[PDB]
Amino acid sequence: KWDYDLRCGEYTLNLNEKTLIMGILNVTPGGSYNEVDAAVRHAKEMRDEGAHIIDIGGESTAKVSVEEEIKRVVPMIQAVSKEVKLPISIDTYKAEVAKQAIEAGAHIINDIWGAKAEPKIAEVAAHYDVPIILMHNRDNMNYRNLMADMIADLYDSIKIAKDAGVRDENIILDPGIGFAKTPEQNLEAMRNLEQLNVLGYPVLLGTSRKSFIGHVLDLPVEERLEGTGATVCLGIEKGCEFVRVHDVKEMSRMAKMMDAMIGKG
Amino acid sequence: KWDYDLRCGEYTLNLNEKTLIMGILNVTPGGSYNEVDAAVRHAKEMRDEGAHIIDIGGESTAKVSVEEEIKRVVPMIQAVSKEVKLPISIDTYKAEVAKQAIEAGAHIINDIWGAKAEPKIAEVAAHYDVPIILMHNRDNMNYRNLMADMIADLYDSIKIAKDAGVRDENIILDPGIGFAKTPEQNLEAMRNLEQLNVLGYPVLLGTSRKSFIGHVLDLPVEERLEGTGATVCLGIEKGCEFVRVHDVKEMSRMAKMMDAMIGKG
Ligand SMILES: Nc1nc2c(c(=O)[nH]1)N=C(CNc1ccc(C(=O)O)cc1)CN2
Ligand SMILES: Nc1nc2c(c(=O)[nH]1)N=C(CNc1ccc(C(=O)O)cc1)CN2
Repeated sequence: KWDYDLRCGEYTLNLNEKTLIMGILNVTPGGSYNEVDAAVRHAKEMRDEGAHIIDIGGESTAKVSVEEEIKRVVPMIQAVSKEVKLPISIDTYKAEVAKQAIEAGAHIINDIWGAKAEPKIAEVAAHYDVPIILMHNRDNMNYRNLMADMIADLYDSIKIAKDAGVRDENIILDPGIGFAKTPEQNLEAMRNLEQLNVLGYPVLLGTSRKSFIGHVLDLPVEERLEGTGATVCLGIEKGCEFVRVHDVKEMSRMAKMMDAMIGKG
Repeated sequence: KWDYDLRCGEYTLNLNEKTLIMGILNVTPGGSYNEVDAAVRHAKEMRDEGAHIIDIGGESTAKVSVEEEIKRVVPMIQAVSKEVKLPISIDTYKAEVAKQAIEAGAHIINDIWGAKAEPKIAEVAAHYDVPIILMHNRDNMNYRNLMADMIADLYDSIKIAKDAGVRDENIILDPGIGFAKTPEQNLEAMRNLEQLNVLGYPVLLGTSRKSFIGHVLDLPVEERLEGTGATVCLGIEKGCEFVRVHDVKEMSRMAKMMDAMIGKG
C-alpha cells in the first residue's frame, strides 16, 4: 500500500504495519539540569509506553526571538537522541531553528505553517534530506469550502517544498486540527479526513487534548482522554499514518486495537 | 434517518440524536439485601455516568434451572425500575424467565440465542409488545462465509420473531461478538459491521472487555478499557445504534465525541 519506508537517518519507519505514534514533549522552561533531566525522563517514559517518535518543541498554543529558541531546544535534542533510541522531530516553523535541531541530532521537521512562515525552511529540509510534516494553517478563517480550501492550501505547501528540492517520499501532510478552524470546522475536517488521501502522501493527525474536544464534551483539558480516543480512532479509520498524542500508553493501545480491526498489519 | 422512536412502555428512546448506551449489570450471587442493594447502587451509578438502558442478567460467559433464575432476577428488576428512572432489558434466552421479567417491570428483551433457544420467547415479546434484541449465535463455527452466514442466521431469527407477531419496529439486531467466533473472526465481523445495515433494523453492539480484545493487546480483563474504546468507536462509525458496555463514564464520552464528528445529532 506504501511502496516505501520512511527514512530517518539512523532509524526507519514502516508505514504499512501499524499506526505510528508521535509523543508530545512539553518543554517547561535553556540548558539547566532540571529542564533537560525532566525532558529525558519524560521521553524515556513515552518510549516505554509504545511511542515511535518524540516530538520536541514549545511556544505554540507568545513570540520569542530565534537565537533563544535554539538555546532552549538544542540541549534537549542532544540529550534525548543520546539516551532514547528513537527518531526526533523538531516542532518549529523557523528556518534557522530547524537547521540547528537536525545539526543537534533531530530527524523530522514539523512545520505548523507548512513552509509558508519561512519558505527557506523547506530548503533546510531538502538539504539534510529529512522528512517534513506540512501542516494546514492560515492567518484567517474565511473559507469558501473548508475541505476544498484545505487541500488547495496544503497543495501550496507541497509546491514550495518540491520547488525547494524536497523529494515526494520525505513529505507528510497534516490537516492542522485546532488551527484557523472553529470548533464546528474542526469536526467537519475530522468527518472528511479521508479526502486528504487523494494527494498521495502519508498523513499525520494532531488532535490530542485540544479545545474542540472540550467544546463537544464540555470538559477541561485534564478530562480529555476519551474524547482524544475517539478522534484518534476515527483518524486511523480514515487512513492516518501517524497520530500526535500526549497520552502514549492509552492512545497506543487504541491504535493497536484499531489496526487489528481495520486489517492493517 | 429512522422514522420511528423506540417505544419502551414508560420511556421512549430516540435513535437519531445519539448513540444509546446500555450499561451491563453484574448479578453477583436470590432476594438478599446485600445482593439487591449493591445492584441498585451500581445501577444508580451507571445512570449518573451517562447510561440510557440498564441490562440485567447473569449466568452467560454454567447451566442453572429456570425456576431459580427467576428467584435471582425478579427482585433485581422490581428494585432498579423503582429507584432508577430508566428502561431495563432482561438478559435471558428462556421464555419463562422473560415473561417474569417484564411482569416484574423490565422493558426490553435481550436474547443471546435470537429466538432459536426457545422460539416461544418471541411469542412473549409479541404479547407484551416489548422491543427484542436478536443476537447472532450458533452451536458451532463451521462458517462458509462469516458475514454472509451471519446475515443469513440473523434473518432466521427475524423470521421466527415475525411469524410470532413481533412488529418490525420492536426488533434490534446484534452481531454477537464473542459468540461462536474465533478471535480472528471477531475482528472480521468488526471490520464488516456496516453490512448488517442492509437488513434495515437498529443494531446493538456488545464487545465490552471481551477476550478478543485481550488477544490483540495481550492484556487481562481489567486492562481492556482502551481496546473497548476502539471497538465502540469503529462500531458507531459503522452505524451502530446502541453499545453494551461496563465502563459507562468512559464509553459514554467516546460515543459523544464520535457522535459530534460523524454528524449524528
Ligand atoms: N504537526 C502538528 N504539530 C502541532 C500540532 C498538530 O496538530 N500537528 N498541534 C499543536 C498544538 N496546537 C494547539 C492548537 C489548538 C489547541 C486547542 O484548541 O485546544 C491546542 C493546541 C502544535 N504542533
Ligand atoms: N445483546 C448482547 N448480550 C450479551 C452480549 C452481547 O454481546 N450482546 N455479550 C455477553 C457476554 N458474553 C461474552 C462472550 C465472550 C466474552 C469473551 O470472549 O471474553 C465475554 C463475554 C452476554 N450478553
